[PDB]
Amino acid sequence: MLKQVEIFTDGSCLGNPGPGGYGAILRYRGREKTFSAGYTRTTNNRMELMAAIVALEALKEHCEVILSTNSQYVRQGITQWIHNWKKRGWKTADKKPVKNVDLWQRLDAALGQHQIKWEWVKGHAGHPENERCDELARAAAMNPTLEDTGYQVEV
Repeated sequence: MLKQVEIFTDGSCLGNPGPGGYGAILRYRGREKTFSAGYTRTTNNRMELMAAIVALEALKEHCEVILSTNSQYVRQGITQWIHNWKKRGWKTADKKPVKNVDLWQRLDAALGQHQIKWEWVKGHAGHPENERCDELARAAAMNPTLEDTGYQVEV
């Protein structure tokens, strides 16, 4: 029937750095594909971001997307930072790499292909799928397998 691809994300982690994971639910066409993996050393935000990438980077065709997340970080980066950063060569005021550059760029690469619509879940009063993610992500952290090579202590 074609339609609007529905994407759901969430990321979770024990500590910081600590082991963690992410949960993604994508409804491309009529199909539900779930993504989830856990990392050894990583952070909470890295995970939150990582979630929306893997999901977005799974679409080899320009779709009309809708992305629901409770990720304070993704929300802020996307509604207030991401622009201001490029227009400045992705670096802070002290000419240092913005934190999470691997990730924010890797994401923007994806972002700028499709026509995503942002759905920000507040008081948690955001969906039953938004929670499969919480669980999806919370377990993946319970037995991490991947490497969060990209994670840099300080910078």
